[PDB]
Amino acid sequence: SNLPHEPEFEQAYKELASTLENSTLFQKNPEYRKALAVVSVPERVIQFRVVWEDDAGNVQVNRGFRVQFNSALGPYKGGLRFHPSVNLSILKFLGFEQIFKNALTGLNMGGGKGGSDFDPKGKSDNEIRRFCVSFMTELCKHIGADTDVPAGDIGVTGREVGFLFGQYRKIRNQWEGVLTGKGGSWGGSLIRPEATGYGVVYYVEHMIAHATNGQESFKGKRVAISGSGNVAQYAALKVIELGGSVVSLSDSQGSLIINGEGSFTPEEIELIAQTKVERKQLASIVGAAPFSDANKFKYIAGARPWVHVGKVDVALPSATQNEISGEEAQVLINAGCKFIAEGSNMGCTQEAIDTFEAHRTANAGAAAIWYAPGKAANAGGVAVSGLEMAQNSARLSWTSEEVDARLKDIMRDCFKNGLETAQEYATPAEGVLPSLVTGSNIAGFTKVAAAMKDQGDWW
Amino acid sequence: SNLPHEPEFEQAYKELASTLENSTLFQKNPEYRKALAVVSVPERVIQFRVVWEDDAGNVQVNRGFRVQFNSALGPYKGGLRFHPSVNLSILKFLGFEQIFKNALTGLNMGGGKGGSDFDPKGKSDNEIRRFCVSFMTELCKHIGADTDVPAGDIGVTGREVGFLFGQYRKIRNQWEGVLTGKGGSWGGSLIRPEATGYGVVYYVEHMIAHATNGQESFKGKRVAISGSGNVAQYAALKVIELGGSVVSLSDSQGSLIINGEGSFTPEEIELIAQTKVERKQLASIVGAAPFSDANKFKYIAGARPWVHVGKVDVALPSATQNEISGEEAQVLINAGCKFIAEGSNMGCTQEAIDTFEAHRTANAGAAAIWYAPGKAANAGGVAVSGLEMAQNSARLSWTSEEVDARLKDIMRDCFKNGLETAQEYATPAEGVLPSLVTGSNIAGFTKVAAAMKDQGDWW
Amino acid sequence: SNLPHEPEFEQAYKELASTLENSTLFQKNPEYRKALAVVSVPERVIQFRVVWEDDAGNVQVNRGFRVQFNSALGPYKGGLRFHPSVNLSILKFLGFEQIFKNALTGLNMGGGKGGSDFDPKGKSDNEIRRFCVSFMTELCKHIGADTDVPAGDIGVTGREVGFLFGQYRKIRNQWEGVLTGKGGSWGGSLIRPEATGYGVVYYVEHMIAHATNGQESFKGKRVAISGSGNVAQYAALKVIELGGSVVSLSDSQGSLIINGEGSFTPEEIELIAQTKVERKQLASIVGAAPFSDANKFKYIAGARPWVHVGKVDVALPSATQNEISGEEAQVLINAGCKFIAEGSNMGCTQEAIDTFEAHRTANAGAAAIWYAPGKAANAGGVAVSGLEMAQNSARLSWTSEEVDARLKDIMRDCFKNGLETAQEYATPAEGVLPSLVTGSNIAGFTKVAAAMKDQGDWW
Ligand SMILES: NC(=O)c1ccc[n+]([C@@H]2O[C@H](COP(=O)([O-])OP(=O)(O)OC[C@H]3O[C@@H](n4cnc5c(N)ncnc54)[C@H](OP(=O)(O)O)[C@@H]3O)[C@@H](O)[C@H]2O)c1
Ligand SMILES: NC(=O)c1ccc[n+]([C@@H]2O[C@H](COP(=O)([O-])OP(=O)(O)OC[C@H]3O[C@@H](n4cnc5c(N)ncnc54)[C@H](OP(=O)(O)O)[C@@H]3O)[C@@H](O)[C@H]2O)c1
Ligand SMILES: NC(=O)c1ccc[n+]([C@@H]2O[C@H](COP(=O)([O-])OP(=O)(O)OC[C@H]3O[C@@H](n4cnc5c(N)ncnc54)[C@H](OP(=O)(O)O)[C@@H]3O)[C@@H](O)[C@H]2O)c1
Ligand SMILES: *OC(*)(*)(*)(=O)[C][C](*)C(*)(*)(=[N])[C@](*)([O])=O*
Ligand SMILES: *OC(*)(*)(*)(=O)[C][C](*)C(*)(*)(=[N])[C@](*)([O])=O*
Ligand SMILES: *OC(*)(*)(*)(=O)[C][C](*)C(*)(*)(=[N])[C@](*)([O])=O*
Repeated sequence: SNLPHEPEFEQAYKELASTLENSTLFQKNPEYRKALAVVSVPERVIQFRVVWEDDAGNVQVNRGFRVQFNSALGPYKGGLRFHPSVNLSILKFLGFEQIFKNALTGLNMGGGKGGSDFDPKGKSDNEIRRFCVSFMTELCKHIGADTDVPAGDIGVTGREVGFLFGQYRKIRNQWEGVLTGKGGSWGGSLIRPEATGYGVVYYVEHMIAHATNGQESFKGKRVAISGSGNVAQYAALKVIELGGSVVSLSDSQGSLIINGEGSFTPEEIELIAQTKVERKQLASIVGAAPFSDANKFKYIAGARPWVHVGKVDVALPSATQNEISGEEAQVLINAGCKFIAEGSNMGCTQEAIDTFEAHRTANAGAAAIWYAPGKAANAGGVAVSGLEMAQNSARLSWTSEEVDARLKDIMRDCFKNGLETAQEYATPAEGVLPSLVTGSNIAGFTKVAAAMKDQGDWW
Repeated sequence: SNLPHEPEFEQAYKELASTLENSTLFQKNPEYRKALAVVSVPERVIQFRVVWEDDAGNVQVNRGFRVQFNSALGPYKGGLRFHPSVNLSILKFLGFEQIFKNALTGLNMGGGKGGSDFDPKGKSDNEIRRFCVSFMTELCKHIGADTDVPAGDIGVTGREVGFLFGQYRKIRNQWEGVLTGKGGSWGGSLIRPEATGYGVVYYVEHMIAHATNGQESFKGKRVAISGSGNVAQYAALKVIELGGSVVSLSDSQGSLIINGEGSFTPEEIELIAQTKVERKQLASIVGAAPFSDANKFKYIAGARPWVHVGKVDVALPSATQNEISGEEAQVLINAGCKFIAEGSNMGCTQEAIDTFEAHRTANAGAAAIWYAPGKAANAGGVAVSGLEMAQNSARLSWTSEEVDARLKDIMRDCFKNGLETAQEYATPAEGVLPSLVTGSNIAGFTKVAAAMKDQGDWW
Repeated sequence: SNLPHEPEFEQAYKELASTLENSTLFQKNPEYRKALAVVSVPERVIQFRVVWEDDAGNVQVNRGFRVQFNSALGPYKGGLRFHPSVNLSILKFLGFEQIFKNALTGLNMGGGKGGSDFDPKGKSDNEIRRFCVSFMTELCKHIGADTDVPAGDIGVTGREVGFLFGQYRKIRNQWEGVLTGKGGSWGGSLIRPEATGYGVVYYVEHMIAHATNGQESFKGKRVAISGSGNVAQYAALKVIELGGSVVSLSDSQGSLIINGEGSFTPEEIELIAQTKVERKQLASIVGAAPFSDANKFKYIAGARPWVHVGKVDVALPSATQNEISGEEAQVLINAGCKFIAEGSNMGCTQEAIDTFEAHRTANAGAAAIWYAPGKAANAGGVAVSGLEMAQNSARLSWTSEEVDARLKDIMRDCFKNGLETAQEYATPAEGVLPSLVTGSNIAGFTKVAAAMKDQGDWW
């Protein structure tokens, strides 16, 4: 062996493995232990130097990656992250999670992830273009519409997807669904920008309906969100549409919180969206209207929103991994939070998860805080990417209503699958909510493990 | 020339050619003689050594084949056979037949067939895995989703399809519809397991309705089936569903016959299915319940079912080529059999066909035994494979009801095409049933010949 | 950034960088600092899961790697290591070193390295075969005669090269010089087995001639060697041929030392070679003749040879990285050792190198211990691999005398280049031997950096 330390990956692996062990899965199918050992080593990883030219004519060097984790269920599928933290450990945690998330969508998509330690912050659009051109010059050897289909993630938006697609088409001389999150006129899907955030909210609608026996909904609930990028923006918009209140957003430098009762409006979210297109911080817009209104908004530098929002009903971490600590989880519980779903991949620390799950086991019915893992709740994005692939393969574009209806059905089925799987393999005490994390993990893992066995990846 | 003796291929060719000559086709289009000469030489054949390792560590050698017969109408399409009889002659008869069968489906599929003289009987699942891995290591150079799309046949089930698909994906680094008969979670189609047997029964429903002017159906009819694999199992299930009685199944070692009035049940077929998954003989299950009940079941070693079932209304040979002799055909006629359709490819000997066709010409209307050739009646399997290809290209999965409805429409159109083509080119005496073998052959051949001419394969 | 800890790679990088800084190179060409930053990030790295079947039928999982570090001077070139220590850090140190080593040969070869954490010890030949088959099934996508040409290294012999070549030819359907160290009848080169060890000794012949003004040679010198594989065996044979005494060999479990005056003989080396073919330890042969003769041989469990050989004139570490500690370096100096050359890649710890170099600076002429780095002294192996590539591209085989003559010329030129480059850029005090490590590093680095600039890798 002599294996390197990969803490993020180890964290994701340990949480999956623990939930599988804490169930009857390996009593019924002890041979799945072998499947777990095999699935946890990626099929392929490509790492590559990316040399690019800055606006001053200087040579810059970054590291590029694509983790092609598992392809039993379909071609490798998952986003690209451009963030200075990026390394193999991080991309492996993401790619591993992606395998099981993709399994929960019901579409034929394997799991992968890639990106670079290139930091889009402080770069010109021209610099981003030159970087994407160099990056894809190498990546295009390894991907393709029936091989590996990337998309965005942190630091990769429609702008970067465009520069990447352009360079792929130029070298490969094929116009195909090699990327998703593409633009409307060049093979994009309606609802793809909305999909992840909408899906998180759709999934939580099912959680609320089940836990409260149809008595409550998002109508009148206070929802704390973190991040202010793609997932946070559209989760906020859907909450607002359903009559809920969005009481926080955040970024890497601080939190922007609603002061008292009230909500972000669609118009305010659009202004924040335009700020983030320009790669600027929330801190840069709080000096002018409307965000300078200290009666509506409180900007807190260096803080996450969880301890500053007061009473809340729903928390949707939608920024990055490990953004809810164990302490923060306890404060959310103390604030009356009954629903927590990950928009962000591995948004909760392990301490947070353990806190939420202990609370669920100790508190009957609607009194419990119910935790839904990202692989279930944030699967709407990759699901709609699958639909974008389907549209590109049909050579036709579907309506917003058609894509959105399918997204709703996928999120419903994903919730049902996790709920019913937990009821079957990790049956809770009477009156206790089944574990959506355990259920989702078992449901995704078994589907992958069985397909791997069929295909001779293990025996 | 100096051509080798290929008896099976020569048989299939001669029967097609004879039916074309015994019609007005070459009076109207004498240039189609040229088309016949060209179509009868395969576009490409690949043969290859397959070295594989047995459970004792010993080197084993088998022969692999893929016959890519014709691609005018679409990429090459047809199954893989693993049986110790396999050779080029056999695979050419099958691939030749496949061209015209595929033409009758209305889908864009060319004709091919392949396989190996590897005998799955007596092998471990591990040995089957190692064999499929070695086999596909070579075959993957020659096939692909827009080139050649294999599937199962005798000795190749979903298990083997899985091992084959896995190895293809590993080498080719593409996840695509390169095989059909795939598993549910990795690009399979609902109704594909059922398709061939269901389709045979659907086709015969049309034969019964036409011959009897709507007065009879499968309800209350006695149906003798041979084989006990994929085609026989599902043909039996559909018969049962329509209110018919299944009075025989068989395998390579003997026949299992219903003793008197009665039928196999769905539960019994499932037990036989599980036996065949384990690659065991019917002889191995007649020593225990329910098949040890000598009042319901008679096991006859070394026999085909035809002379042992007594009176029957419908015969569906569903095992292998040349499994109804001339003598057996006469006994079926003497037993009151009025409908005979091939589930198996070239199930009837030429003597049998001649006997059935002479009887049709000598006996008006419903008094005739009506013979339907495999290229018409068993086309449901490859049709649903085409639909599996369509689903994989759409990147979506259809419902059981959707696939089954399309299968029903395809079988109806295939019957109508053969019936109407025979009425046009080989017009029977008044009151005489048109020849479905002649009609089907002309309809499939002309479609292929005309497409070949358009594409410059002949002029 | 967020880069992982890669100690071996960092060690190799730091030693190169330090020698470049401790010279006039960056005074003359400060722009080469940019070249250093670019060259130190590999062009491409492929990592992949390797699933293989053991003799009991169980699924085994190992990790495979190919580091394609630099291709300015030619296609990527360097060995494969199968050892349980293997990871990316180790393969990056090796691949980095390979760039500059290959530059010193005068042949068009870029730098790479690969392998697996698969441990050949305790495996059957059948298990090694199945592993090599699985390994190359993936690796063959990334390599080729004009792309990347691997070879052996620790744990990869002609046996493994054969299984690897066979699988490549099977999938890729090309017979070409994709590997070196091939067998005599299937594209191997005479002198390739000998090349690394012979070359180390040839290089040291030049060191001795220069330091002693032609007065001494290997004739009558005592030479301590470590390892007992390919490099150690043939270095020992060449020493013996030149009239030197070989006074030690070793393996991972202990050292086999000559007791007093005397030498290993060719016959004894052949017996050790046959033992190592069988993957057995030196410990397993000391219980029988000739190695049980305690008057000729002392086996010391758990020891390296350096402190146990007494007085020695030349040390040739030929096993593995970091196998001469700082303390061991001082004992060799105290034992009269005047020449130390690395057969093994990064054989000396940094402490050892610093000790040897301090001694050289403090002691005039022949009184100094003279250290030659592996990139200079062990380059004969990869040089003869280049010649094997040349022979395969010519489609002809050269004589032993032709290959050996070219190897001698390459080792002479490599020595001259390092010596003269050190005299130019790191001029020693009068009477002090120039630094072969500094000279070799500058000569290899500048050639690569300049070719990279020409090709637009940096500007
Ligand atoms: N996009 C998708 O379809 C999709 C699908 C499923 C899951 N996800 C997950 O959802 C999360 C958000 O992704 P996104 O697509 O919304 O990305 P995005 O548009 O780049 O937004 C990321 C947001 O999170 C913040 N953030 C990122 N890294 C951070 C760090 N290390 N510390 C603190 N804050 C950080 C950003 O702050 P700054 O504004 O300061 O840069 C920004 O507000 C990620 O975990 C992602 O993997 C995304
Ligand atoms: N599967 C398809 O979709 C498809 C489509 C169209 C036509 N067909 C045709 O349908 C027939 C049956 O195929 P299948 O898919 O059902 O195969 P299968 O599942 O392997 O079953 C074949 C059955 O036929 C018996 N059999 C095979 N070779 C024989 C021989 N040489 N002598 C006596 N009995 C033999 C087998 O006996 P044992 O059990 O003793 O092995 C078994 O009961 C074949 O002619 C095939 O080409 C198949
Ligand atoms: N082969 C080439 O052409 C070539 C060219 C240039 C440089 N090199 C370098 O030369 C050195 C030897 O390679 P080789 O081709 O001779 O390999 P080899 O035939 O496998 O022999 C390696 C020898 O070193 C010992 N060894 C390996 N790893 C060890 C460890 N971690 N600790 C202690 N002892 C260890 C082995 O002991 P066991 O017998 O106990 O296994 C064996 O005696 C390596 O540094 C290699 O990279 C090789
Ligand atoms: O492929 C995709 O659409 C990726 C979506 C995403 N960034 C995720 O699931 O983490
Ligand atoms: O391609 C297929 O689905 C083949 C079906 C079959 N075995 C046949 O038509 O003979
Ligand atoms: O490519 C080769 O011949 C590699 C030789 C070697 N193992 C080295 O230089 O480390």
